Amino acid sequence: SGLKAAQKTLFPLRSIDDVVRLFAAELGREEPDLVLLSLVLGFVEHFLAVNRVIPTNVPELTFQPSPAPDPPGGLTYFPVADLSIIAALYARFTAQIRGAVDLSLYPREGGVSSRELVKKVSDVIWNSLSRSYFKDRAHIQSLFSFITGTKLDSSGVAFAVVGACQALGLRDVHLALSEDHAWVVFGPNGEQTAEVTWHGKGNEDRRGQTVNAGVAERSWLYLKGSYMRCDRKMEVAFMVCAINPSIDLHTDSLELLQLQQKLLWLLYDLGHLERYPMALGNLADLEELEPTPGRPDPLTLYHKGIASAKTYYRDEHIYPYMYLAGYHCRNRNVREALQAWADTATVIQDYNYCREDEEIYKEFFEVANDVIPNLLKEAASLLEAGSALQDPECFAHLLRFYDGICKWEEGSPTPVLHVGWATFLVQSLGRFEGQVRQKVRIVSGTVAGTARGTAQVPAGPVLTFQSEKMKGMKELLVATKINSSAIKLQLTASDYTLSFLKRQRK
Repeated sequence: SGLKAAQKTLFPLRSIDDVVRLFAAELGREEPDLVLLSLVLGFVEHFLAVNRVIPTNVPELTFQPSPAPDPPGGLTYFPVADLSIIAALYARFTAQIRGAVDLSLYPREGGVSSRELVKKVSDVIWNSLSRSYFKDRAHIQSLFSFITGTKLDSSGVAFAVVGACQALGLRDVHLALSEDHAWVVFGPNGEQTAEVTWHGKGNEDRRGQTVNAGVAERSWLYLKGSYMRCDRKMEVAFMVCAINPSIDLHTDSLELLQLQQKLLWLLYDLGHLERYPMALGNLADLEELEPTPGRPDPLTLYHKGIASAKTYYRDEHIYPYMYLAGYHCRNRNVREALQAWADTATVIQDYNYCREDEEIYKEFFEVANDVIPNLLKEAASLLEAGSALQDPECFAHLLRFYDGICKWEEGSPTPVLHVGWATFLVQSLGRFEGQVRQKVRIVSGTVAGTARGTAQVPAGPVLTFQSEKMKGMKELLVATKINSSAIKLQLTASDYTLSFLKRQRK
């Protein structure tokens, strides 16, 4: 088809504000052009982060200078996204897709695409790209990468399928997002799902399949069915969060940061981040790096993220709580950090650890074994050298945190806790004096619910464990003497109920 005239006249883009304008315009439509926006984002990220050296051998390429930030001062050069280049890339991508699929062969009765169609488009992309199989590569998430070097990362593939479908007028094909995976949803009620990309290694054979098995097995990868079903607006939010300001391991592009930041505020003001917890979290991190005059504080944004997850996703997301806890950790608010992690543990306790949940495992491991120990160790110095370590609450949160992780392990095909965890649990316990640890009351319930007629409640922060392991050692944890050996042992390792339920009834 080509670019509409209203689209061609937004170019050239000479600044961060110009890019923001392109997005505003596109966000103003019923069907914002995902291909055009991704190409632009990839193009700009390429010269700002991937290869910053101004090519003097290339004339068509121009660079718009503007004042750098002060006090540093100087000049910063922005890569001018020329219409001739962007339109070329846009035509190339559109050509590949349109020529590859014959919409004549596909009868879409109603505004609904068939699974065969989606798999066809999926296949077109899959056979076009080339993976960086042996090497982790950054900046290959955009369609700019796809159409230029052919490279595409995991989630980049999923996005490309949706962009491709839109380029064919498949208005019902949307991106599905978990916290570490992406697929496609389509059809009536947008209730059909198709895997289009890979996760981990040796799992390419999953493409084409439905997502049910993943949802059913309760892996974190599929969020127990509470994953994100995007619309066009959220898909724009996705590609914006997908911007990677990293130039190297320890260096970031200021403009990519500012661009991402301004773009997320645009999306916020329009109400498109309402159902996007990680995006809210992303914005908070940026507001923490470079606060913007007049905008809500990070703490407020993180809480919006958790609110979104609770409202729209049955409070089944982990990261929103992880983000908050990270903030409190970075500012030495121990009680707050501990509480947020406790909350995080509470959400994960109802999942089942699978080999493809490695990403969220790493995070928990790092919290229990690195971040918490250091925080507790730090607090110990503030004590003896003249407090969290003297508050039964914080010790309860700690216990609740481990309880959830233990609960997570139950019913999981793969063991979670090992020697590496036990060592630090023991060390973390000790950091609390028996006097404090004993003020916490561990106990099971005796009576369910409360009566009324007024309200009658049947009978130190009382605590109740959900996991087998944590209550199996309720006594040890509270003793004045930490039985290091015992704890480390426990921390690692029938229609009865039905027929019983009858006996209570008959």
